[PDB]
Amino acid sequence: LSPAVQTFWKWLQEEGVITAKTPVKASVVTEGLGLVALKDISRNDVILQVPKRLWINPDAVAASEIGRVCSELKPWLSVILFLIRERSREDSVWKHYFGILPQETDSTIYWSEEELQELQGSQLLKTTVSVKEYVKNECLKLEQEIILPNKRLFPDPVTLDDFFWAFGILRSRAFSRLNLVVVPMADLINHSAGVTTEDHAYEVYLFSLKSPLSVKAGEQVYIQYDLNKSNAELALDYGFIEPNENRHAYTLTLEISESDPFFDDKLDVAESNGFAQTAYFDIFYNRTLPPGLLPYLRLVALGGTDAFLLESLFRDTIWGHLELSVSRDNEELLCKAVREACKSALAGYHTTIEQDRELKEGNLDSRLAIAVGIREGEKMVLQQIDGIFEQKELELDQLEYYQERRLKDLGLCGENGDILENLY
Ligand SMILES: C[S@@+](CC[C@H](N)C(=O)[O-])C[C@H]1O[C@@H](n2cnc3c(N)ncnc32)[C@H](O)[C@@H]1O
Repeated sequence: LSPAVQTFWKWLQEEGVITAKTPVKASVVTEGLGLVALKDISRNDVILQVPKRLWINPDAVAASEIGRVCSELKPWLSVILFLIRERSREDSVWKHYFGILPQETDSTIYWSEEELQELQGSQLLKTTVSVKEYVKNECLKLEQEIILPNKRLFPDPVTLDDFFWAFGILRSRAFSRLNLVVVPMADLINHSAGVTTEDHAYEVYLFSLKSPLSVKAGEQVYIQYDLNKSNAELALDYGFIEPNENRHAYTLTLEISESDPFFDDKLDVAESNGFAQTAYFDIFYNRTLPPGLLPYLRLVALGGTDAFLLESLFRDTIWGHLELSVSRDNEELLCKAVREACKSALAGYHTTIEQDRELKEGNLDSRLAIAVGIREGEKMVLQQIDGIFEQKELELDQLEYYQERRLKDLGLCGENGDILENLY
């Protein structure tokens, strides 16, 4: 199989973790290293368990030499350091484990500059940059506020690579369904679209991993890393994406600009209804628009004419009105805004959707494959969004705005009330 692997398997045997009782062995798979069943495994059948003596979470670090200095650092920042540190120490408990970890994955955080060019204009790139940058800054501070000031605790130098490595290890290996825990044995299980349950991680302590599917002997055991992540999200978190178009999403960022002459009132309406000065709306392919997006768009586009809706008089129905549409100029404005944003965004890519689809038809490198897939999907969402609002522009007169809704109760054709009035 492999040196480090064979050595790693041994290490788990003597640690009492794995035994000749476990129905699975390590194997080289297209997804790297994975867990191949040694015998017909059944649904919900536990395949392996690990002693909390082997975790690597905010509970292992704090109980370590650097626990004191990291006591004030965010949980992840704390674990990254612990990971890097334990990596160096040629005696650490995670010696053989670290020997197995990949130097890299296909997460966009490791992509070269050429590789990233393949994501030109893509939201995924904007996001990966932000995340890389932010992690960078955050990690430098830890070098000058904890790494250097404590040269006793952090011997060997800590390169920016070491950071991204550890950060990567967190994003693609840590289990969040329980925090951030790392489990040497259950770190090898891979992801599959075949698993549609997402009920595997569980501890009795002891981390117990149960196979959500019946895997016949020889086959690989899988799990569902997350039924809710977009492809953009899997691309950055792990090094892969799915062909499932239902994973393509594009998030829109709305906000009530402070320069808005009705900023104070608008923000008041937004917060009274669960929305901040800045709100993010994730838009998934083939899914209906997220609730609140339209009403918020209408709020953003409001305008002097319909500003009367911001008066204390409607501070109990204003949101309902926002949901039912304000006025034609309001709707026309917001549609114009969204449509221009889509066109502008779409124009930011360096390939046409046809080109991407043709590319997908050949053999693509894992990273190029991710870029192509991601960018095509984003374009599908950008175009679907734009299509939705294009239609809306056409139906711009089918909506019954505020003024109309207000007169839908005049009772012009009632009784000859004057008769009754002249009766006193
Ligand atoms: C939790 S680790 C899995 C263990 C990994 N296979 C190894 O060799 O150690 C997750 C990483 O494995 C790979 N992986 C897992 N599921 C995959 C899939 N369905 N397709 C491609 N790569 C996958 C990715 O690089 C991902 O970031």
